[PDB]
Amino acid sequence: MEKKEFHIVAETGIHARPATLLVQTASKFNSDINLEYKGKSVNLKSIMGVMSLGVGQGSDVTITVDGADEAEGMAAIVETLQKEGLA
Repeated sequence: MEKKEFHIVAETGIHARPATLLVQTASKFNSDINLEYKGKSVNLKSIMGVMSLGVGQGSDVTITVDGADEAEGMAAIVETLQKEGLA
C-alpha cells in the first residue's frame, strides 16, 4: 500500500477540470485508490464522491493506493497533481 499527504494550493481546490482529470487518472488503475479529507474517505475513482468532499485551497488531504499496480498509480497521481496545479 502507498500513501501520500498533499497540500492543495489550487484556487478552486479539488473541483472543476482538475478534479475531473484527477478522477480520470485514478480510474486507469486496478489498485484501490482513496482520497481522505477531514477524516472522511472517498473512492478517488468516483466523481460524485470527490466533488462532494468539498476540498478547497489550503486543504490537507491524503491519497492511498493499494493494489498490484499501486506504484504506477501513485506516480501518475503525483504527476497529474503537478500538471493540473493542484499540489
